[PDB]
Amino acid sequence: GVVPILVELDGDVNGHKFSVRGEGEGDATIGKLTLKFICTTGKLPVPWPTLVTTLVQCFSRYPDHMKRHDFFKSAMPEGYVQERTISFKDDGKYKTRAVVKFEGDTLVNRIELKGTDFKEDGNILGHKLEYNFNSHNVYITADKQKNGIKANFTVRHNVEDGSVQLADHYQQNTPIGDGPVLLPDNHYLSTQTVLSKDPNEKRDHMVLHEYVNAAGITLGMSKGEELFEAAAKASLEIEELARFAVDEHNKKENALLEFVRVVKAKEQSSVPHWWWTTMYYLTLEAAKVWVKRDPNMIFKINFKELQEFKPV
Repeated sequence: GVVPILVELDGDVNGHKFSVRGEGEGDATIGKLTLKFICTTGKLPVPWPTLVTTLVQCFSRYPDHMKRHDFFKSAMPEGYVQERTISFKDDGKYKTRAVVKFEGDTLVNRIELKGTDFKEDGNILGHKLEYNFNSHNVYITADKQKNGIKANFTVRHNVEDGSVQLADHYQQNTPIGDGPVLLPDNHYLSTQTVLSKDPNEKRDHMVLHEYVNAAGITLGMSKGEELFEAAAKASLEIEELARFAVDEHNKKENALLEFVRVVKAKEQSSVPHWWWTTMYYLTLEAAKVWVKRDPNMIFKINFKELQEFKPV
């Protein structure tokens, strides 16, 4: 299923501040991500490829015989904290801390990044890295002591003079909630990424497609999957309930509109869950919706009703 993604990063590399916003979606069933990033401070002072790993491994595809070992999904929806030290060889270091968690039906990744000891005319600050990406194996191991995992891999950045700039990654993931989380046996994530450009986009940006697959545990020996499939079914449902709200302010108070996209969603009320009754709050591309629900199948809607519709 398709689950929307929001990324937000604030970075400081050798005094150069910057911020990045990213929007897109992921499908954990196939392990596919499509993300477009915008540098919201104008000119990005570092090569876009250096931020790829920092800018949601919960969308990795774990085969059925490995769902036992998917820590990332098990820590949802409370989320986890992802900290990394990216040591660029013969150059500076990145230190990152991220909060990956759900907000409504949206998976959010908010990062702070600080870079130090970078050479002003190196591969990074000198902008000598090619706009491409390689495939790597993210070697994951359990960290029972901190109820999480550590990860280790080395990213290869192709530079224009033919050489290769190495970036050693030291990763730590710690859950935010206190409930149980799956602690995996040693395995790795197979990652492939391609970086491209939106020809219609004027801002400094990066378009990103990547496929992630878990492997390393041979066939011979889920809460997380059901949550992501539900968040996708939820997102698919906010679309209808927004596509329904448009269709019902046409015939209600004479107009003619069709919706462009869905933007921002909020369930509300102290109304219990066993009421099978919820009040959504939408904000649309030109509305409150009350919904009754078959308890036998949660995402089947027996009755819907528009109650307001005023695009601000």
